[PDB]
Parts: sequence; structure tokens; C-alpha cells
Amino acid sequence: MKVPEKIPMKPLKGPLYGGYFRTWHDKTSDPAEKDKVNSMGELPKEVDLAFVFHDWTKDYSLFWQELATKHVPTLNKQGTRVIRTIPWRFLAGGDHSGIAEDAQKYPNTPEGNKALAKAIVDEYVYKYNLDGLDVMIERDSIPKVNKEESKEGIERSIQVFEEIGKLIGPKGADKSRLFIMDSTYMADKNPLIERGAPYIDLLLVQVYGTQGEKGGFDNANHKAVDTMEERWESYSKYIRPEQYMVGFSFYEEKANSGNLWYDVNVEDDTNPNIGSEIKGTRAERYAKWQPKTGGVKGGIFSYGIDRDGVAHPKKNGPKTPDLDKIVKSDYKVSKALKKVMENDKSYELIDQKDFPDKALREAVIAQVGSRRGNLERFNGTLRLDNPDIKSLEGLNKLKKLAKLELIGLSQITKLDSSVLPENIKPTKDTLVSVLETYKNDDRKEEAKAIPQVALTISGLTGLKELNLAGFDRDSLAGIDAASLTSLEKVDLSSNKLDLAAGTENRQILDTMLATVTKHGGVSEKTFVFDHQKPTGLYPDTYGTKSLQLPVANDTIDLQAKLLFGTVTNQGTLINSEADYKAYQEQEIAGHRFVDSSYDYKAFAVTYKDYKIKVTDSTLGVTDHKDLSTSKEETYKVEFFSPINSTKPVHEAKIVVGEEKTMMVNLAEGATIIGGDADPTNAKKVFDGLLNNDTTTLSTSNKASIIFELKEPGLVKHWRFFNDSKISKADYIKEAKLEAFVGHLEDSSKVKDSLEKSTEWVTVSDYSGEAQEFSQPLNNIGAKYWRITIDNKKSQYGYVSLPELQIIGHRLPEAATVMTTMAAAEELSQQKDKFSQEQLKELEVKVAALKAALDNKMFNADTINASFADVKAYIDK
Ligand SMILES: CC(=O)N[C@@H]1[C@@H](O)[C@H](O[C@@H]2O[C@H](CO[C@H]3O[C@H](CO)[C@@H](O)[C@H](O)[C@@H]3O[C@@H]3O[C@H](CO)[C@@H](O[C@@H]4O[C@H](CO)[C@H](O)[C@H](O)[C@H]4O)[C@H](O)[C@H]3NC(C)=O)[C@@H](O)[C@H](O[C@H]3O[C@H](CO)[C@@H](O)[C@H](O)[C@@H]3O[C@@H]3O[C@H](CO)[C@@H](O[C@@H]4O[C@H](CO[C@]5(C(=O)O)C[C@H](O)[C@@H](NC(C)=O)[C@H]([C@H](O)[C@H](O)CO)O5)[C@H](O)[C@H](O)[C@H]4O)[C@H](O)[C@H]3NC(C)=O)[C@@H]2O)[C@@H](CO)O[C@H]1O
Ligand SMILES: [Ca+2]
Repeated sequence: MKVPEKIPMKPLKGPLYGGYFRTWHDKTSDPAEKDKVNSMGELPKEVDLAFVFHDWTKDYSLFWQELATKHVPTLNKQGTRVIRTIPWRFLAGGDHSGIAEDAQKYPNTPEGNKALAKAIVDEYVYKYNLDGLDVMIERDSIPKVNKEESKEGIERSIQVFEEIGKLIGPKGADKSRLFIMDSTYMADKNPLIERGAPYIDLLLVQVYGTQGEKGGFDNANHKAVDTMEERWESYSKYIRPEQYMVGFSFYEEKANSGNLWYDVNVEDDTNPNIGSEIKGTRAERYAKWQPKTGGVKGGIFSYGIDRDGVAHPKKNGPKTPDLDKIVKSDYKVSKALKKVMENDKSYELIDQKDFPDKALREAVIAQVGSRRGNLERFNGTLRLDNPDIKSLEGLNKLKKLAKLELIGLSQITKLDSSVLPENIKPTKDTLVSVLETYKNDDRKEEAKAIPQVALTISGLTGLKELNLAGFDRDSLAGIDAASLTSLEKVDLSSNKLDLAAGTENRQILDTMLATVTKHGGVSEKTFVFDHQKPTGLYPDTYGTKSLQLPVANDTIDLQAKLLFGTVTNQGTLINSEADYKAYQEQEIAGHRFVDSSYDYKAFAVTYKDYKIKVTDSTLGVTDHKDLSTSKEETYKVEFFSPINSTKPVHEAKIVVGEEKTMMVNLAEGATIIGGDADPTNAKKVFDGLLNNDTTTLSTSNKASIIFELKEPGLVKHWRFFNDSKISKADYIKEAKLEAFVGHLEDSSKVKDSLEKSTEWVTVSDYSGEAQEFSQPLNNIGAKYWRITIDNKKSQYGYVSLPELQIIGHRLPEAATVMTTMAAAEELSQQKDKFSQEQLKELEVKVAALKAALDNKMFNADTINASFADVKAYIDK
């Protein structure tokens, strides 16, 4: 088989029309199968990319000889690339992977992956001298081993995908061949987009049907999911807009439910040619569709292009079998969609009518895109550093630009709304979608607000006028006023500028009064900056971090004294209605700038929906704003925003009376050793989420739990809760907390079975009806604890325990400290050992240890060091 060499072709220029041709519908596929009458080589020149879609076709067939020798030269002459399409499995190996089936020749090694990639290109691209590769990434081609999805093969396809990219495509050694990824996944559900995007020329999305157009429907929230724009926004992170092509599908003969797409016209007996019309169909909609942000798309593609013109059977109507008959295609729908995209105004080339300055036009074209549709949609940064630009005429055609940088434009002498992007001011989206939406939602969407373009002026020596009034510019940043030397008249009114103190804007403002004082022309007409409405923001940090208060029977407002204030984007802090009144009547060059109408109510932020959490040294949590100083206590105050109920915005320390050390929850994360309760829900007692995110209970009448502390230490307090007033009269009414001191009946191997029997000590015996119970404990150093609860109900009583806290100070090896102090206090008890006086050296050193253990300011060093003191004398 003599494969002719590639003929010259023109470069690809958008918009592009692609089409998958099914090999088993070529005449040369199966000579016996005489009902197939179409040919791949008869695709019109409107087809830019012709995808070869091989399955159900013989390997020894004459179609391959026909394609390499006739179809490829024929389509290349009219400018049509012929692309070979392979499934995702071919890049991984395993079930039905083509070349990769020979694992011995191409193993899963770094050298094997490199060699497999070359074999893939040699076999699927270079063998018949095709124009590119197209890897197909969907569930229908996911790598599998023994019919189950292979997470190991998926990883290999990523490595092979890059290795293919180093051979063909935009970053490959051979850039004459395309490398394309068609897919059904959203970019986050696509394992290969993240590393494959730099290596691919184009990217196709298989958005077929009304779900492909309108997206899926979230029946819970009555909202659309995975919409067209959402799908594009996911892939817009990895590829450019001019690489994104959407796709519809024609009617496949004898297609079953789940493969009906209705992307073309539905059949009509009164028009035997309605299928070849394209008006109002999902195919034309996709042709006319453009993303709202970033730039025009690459084009559209069609699957089953051999069935062009065939009308789609009715959804629930009587069956029509003449549509399943195979006829020769004239590809009228394919040509019509090509013309619809070419004649679309969004692809009109940018010419001198838009930007008369040729130095300006070239910069825009080389940065925004050659088409007028990119002006409405470009979403990035435009940098104009070519000094030859004489006229900025036409920058108001830029609608969604994100950053504008004017660098060293000496010949520009005026800047107003007519020579700036229209989103210099707050604007809304004016583009209308052509796709259908969900009739099962409410009325159609409202205009989305377009973010304002960032303006950077620097080096504009010749600039004489700078008019920016009424634009709601948030600050004056990016303006290098020191280089704007020829300015004469400037307007900055009706903005949001905090022109005060030594603010950035106020320093630009004042550097700019200079260049129109050196320039003696200054009137009340030439420099206007009044009617300023700076937006008020929540302060990033708050001032008061600590408060030492005396003990006295008086409540204080915690939020009032700790969390207040409004901060501008330049640094000014306003706390009261008076601070804003002193800020409001602040003059610059004998003239106020803040608007009169803009009052304190409209500027300062509000703390109506803010929440407070006050935790004391015993981990007792309260949510009330007021705080009674009637008890000596050290607290911990946190404030939370409505937008975030987990991360505090300001944290503080309140010390009433003398400062007590804050105790921690020693049982948080406890390991369940044994007991009667369901182990799944026993862990929820010690997990930490304050009384249980709607989880469940322990046993059916009366539960016991035996647990081990993560890090043992000094235990001073304990606390347990009932359910969140979710229940009433079902509360735990009898509780028994126990500590373990029976050393250990050995069996370190089997803790639990002897934990279940040995000698424990009752430390608390609760009996009540409260929702929360807390009680001090007398310095226990145990590491194994037992809790027993009972709600005084039927044998099917279903007792619950959402959370239980063992509260104290983290003291490593506190068990040995308590046992030694017990061994010393009970040994100086017996004054008959020796003289009472010589062992007073131990009697005074034992109350130093005890006072250190009971001090409000728990000092770990003072206890560990003083522990060794009594340890020496018991050693004697
Ligand atoms: C961008 C895009 O669109 N992407 C996808 C796209 O793929 C979707 O299009 C579909 O693609 C189908 C091909 O997918 C394969 O290739 C993909 C890429 O290569 C890949 O991603 C897929 O995963 C899939 O891969 C193949 O997977 C199979 C399964 O594992 C592999 O098969 C195995 O192969 C090994 C050898 O290696 C062994 O032989 C195993 O035994 C075998 O199982 C295969 O290797 C994989 N391929 C590769 C390359 O790895 C495509 O087929 C779909 O098109 C069909 O359906 C439409 C309608 O929906 C129809 O219009 C099409 O013409 C086509 O219909 C088939 O036509 C065949 C050609 O004639 C025909 O095959 C012959 O049938 C004969 C008739 O036989 C009987 C019988 O003997 O029992 C006769 C009975 O009377 C009849 N009963 C009836 C009619 O009631 C039954 C029927 O067949 C019955 O329905 C049983 O189900 O059959 C005879 O048997 C001949 O011997 C035989 O050769 C087929 O029978 C029909 N099939 C049907 C269902 O009609 C489709 O386009 C696209 C769609 O939206 O979008 C994305 O998903
Ligand atoms: Ca809990």
C-alpha cells in the first residue's frame, strides 16, 4: 500500500465545523453490506475536521486502503483535515485497548509509556498519513480490566497522554498533526484535562440533547446543573475560548431510548425535506451560541455526519421506519451550519472602523483576538505600551475587560468615557443567550453585573485632561501621578475615593494639584473631586484583644466593647456617628469631597446578624451578649460573621478578677475501649461537633461506655449534655462517672476483658433532670474511664448521649504525679515513723505540690519540678 505524501494546506481559521464519520457507512467498509452507500471522501469543504470513527468495520477491509490513498488526498485538497479517533482505553491498556494490548512490548514503565506513545502515533496517525489524533474521554471508553473500571489504568493514560503530546500537537515534535480531546465530563470530572491541556490543539465537548443544552436538573433545589456556560467555565481554566467546540448528533438509524437526541428537525410527513432545514434546531443554536466571557468559541461538530439531512423520529408519536433507511447524504445541514457561523457577526474581523489608529488595532488584535466578538467578551488584561498610539478611539467597544494598562502613551492628551472601556463604570451583561432554559424553573435570569476594569496610567507625559467623573472608581490605585506632567484639567467627582489623611488616593490627588499649580491654571472648574461616596468595609482586625476587669455585680456589653467599627479601602477607621461627622466635613484645598447625601446609616456596616461565643476556663459555653462580672472567672470571647459560622473574625480574652488558666477537653478524640453502647455512636460522644450534627444514640434503655483519653493529664472538671432541647422528659436522669486505678490486671494484650472487671472508683454520681450538667473533680490522673447513663424509662427507652467532656489541664504523666502525691500525703500521716520535725521538710514540700496542683494559674513547670521534690523523700 503506497501512501502518498501530505499535500500543502491552508492554516486552520475559525469558526470550525467538524464531523465524525462512521466507518461502517463508507461504501468500501463491507462490500457485501450493500445498503451502505455514503462515502467519507464526499464531505464538502465546509467540513474542516473529518473524524474517522472506526468500529464494526473489518480490519483487513478495503476502507483503510481507500482512506489512505483516495479520501485523505481528496479531503486535504479542499482543506479538510482527516483525524483518527481513538478511545481513552487505547492510552491505558487493559480491556479493548488496541495497540496497548501487547503489554509485553509496551509495559507500564516510564520507558514503556514513552514507546507506547510513539507506537500509537505511528499506528493511528502516520500509518495512513492522517492529520491528527483525537482521544475520546468518556465513561463509554474508560479503561477497564476484567470489565471493572481500572483506577490504575486511568493514571497510566495521563502519562501516555503527555508522551503523545510531546510527539504531535501544539507542543509536539511534529506540529503538522493535530491532537484533540473530545469529552463528556465537566473539567473537574475529567482526569486528563489538567495535564493534557497544554498538549492539545482543540477540545470538543459532547453536549448532545436537551440535557447537553439546558444541563441537568437539580430536583432538590429546582435549579439547573452542568449547564453550557457552567461547562465552559470549567474548561476555561485550562484552554482558550478559540479551542472550545460544542457538538450535536444526527439521527442514528434504529437508535434505542437513551440514544435519542432530537438535535435536528423532527420528521414531518407533510415535508419530506424538513430534516435538511436547520432553523430553530439545537444544532443551529449551538452554532449561534457563544460564551458570555472570554471570547468566541472554536466552532461546532457533528457526530454521525453520514446521516446529515435525515429527520429525527417523533418522541411519542407512531413509529416511522422510513427514517431508519440508509440514504446518500448531501450534507446540507453541515454546510448550512458552516455558513451560519461564518456569517455570524461575532466572527467579523477587527478593522480600522473599530480602532482607526493602526498602532492601537495591532495591539488589540494580538491581545484580545482578531474578531469583534472578542471585544464584547474578552475577560483579561490589555496592555498598551506602544508609544506610537495617537488615538484611543474605540476602547469603549471593550465591554468585559478586566485590566487596562496605559504605559508611556505620550501622544494621548485626554481621557474620558469615550476613550475608555465601557466597564470603567458599573455595567451589566447585555449579551443574550440563544439556548433554551428550564421551563420548570422560575422566570428567566436577570443581568449579571460586570466587574469594573482596573485602570493603570503611567508615563502619559502628554496627557492634559483626565475626566473620570461618575464612574464609581473604588480607588485611585495604579495612577502614576508623578509622571502625568502636562495635566491641566482633572475631574474625579462622584466616585468612592477616601481622599483623606495620607491615603494612597489623597497622595495621588495631591501630586495632581501640583501639576495644575506648576501649571498656574486652577479654578473651581478645573479640579473637581466632590460628591465622594467611599464604600464602608468590615475591619480586617479589631483593636481590643484583652480586658482585665474587677469583680463586681454589674453586666457589660461584650459586643459593644469589643466588636465595632467600619473601615474604608484606604485605612480610615470610623467607630461612631460622630467619627463619620468629623470625617464627612473634611476639606481638600478648602472644599469638601464627601457627599452630603451619603450619611452614616448608608456608610457604616452593621452587626445585627453577628454571633458571639463565650467560653470560660471550665469550657462552659454561652452565647449571650451581656456578661455578669459577679464571679471571678477568665473567659474566651469569639465573634462570627453571618457568612461564616465556623471561623471567627475576632478573638479576645476577658479576665474577671484573677486570671485562671483555660482548661481543655481531655476526652476529645477518646478511644472507645468497651461498654454497652454502639461503638459507631460512642465515638460521636467524644468527636467534638457541639452536640451532634443530627446524628444518633447509644443503646435501647441504659448504656455504659469505657474509654481511654488520648493524652492523659490532670482532671479537674467534667461535663455532659443532653440533646439540643430536641427532646424533653427523655433526658439522662442518673449518671455514674468512674476512674480506673486498679493498676492493670496485666494482659496489656487484652485490655478490655479485664478493664470490664477490675476495681474502679466512683468520681461522680449524678441524678437530675437538667439539659447540661457540669461538676468539679478532685484531681484525678486516670487514663481509663467509664460512663454509665440511664433515663428512667421503659426497657425500650433509647437513651442518648450527644457529647461528654472530661476537662482539665494537659499534664504529661499526671498519673504518676497524683500517685506520688498520694504516697507522700498518706506517709507523712503516720507521724510514728520518725521525728515529726525532720519530716516537716516533707510536710511543707507536699503542700507546695498540692498548691501547685490547685492553683488557678496552672504551671506545668512548677508542678513537674516540684513533683521530683516529694519523689526524693518517699524514696527516702
Ligand atoms: C463522540 C461520540 O459520539 N461518542 C460516543 C459514541 O461512541 C456513541 O456512538 C455509538 O458508538 C458505538 C460504538 O462504540 C464502540 O466504539 C467506541 C469508539 O471506538 C467506544 O468508545 C465504545 O465503547 C464502543 O467500543 C466497542 O465496545 C464493544 C463492546 O465491548 C467492543 O465489542 C467487542 O469486540 C471484541 C473484538 O475486539 C469482540 O468481538 C466482542 O465480542 C465484542 O463485544 C468493541 O471492540 C469496541 N470497539 C473498539 C473500537 O474498541 C456504535 O456502535 C453505535 O452505533 C450503533 O448504534 C446506532 C443506533 O444507536 C446504529 O445506527 C449504528 O449503525 C450502530 O448499530 C450497530 O451496527 C453494527 C453494524 O452493522 C451492528 O453490528 C452487526 O450486527 C449484525 C446484526 O446482528 C444481530 C444478532 O446477530 O444478534 C441481528 C438481530 O436481528 C439484532 N436484533 C434486533 C435488531 O432486534 C441484533 C442486534 O444487534 C441487537 O440490538 C443486539 O444488541 O444483532 C451482526 O451481529 C454482525 O455480526 C454485527 O457485526 C450492530 O449490531 C449495531 N448495533 C445496534 C445497537 O444497532 C453508536 O453510534 C454516540 C452515541 O450517542 O455518543 C457517544 O456515546
Ligand atoms: Ca458530639
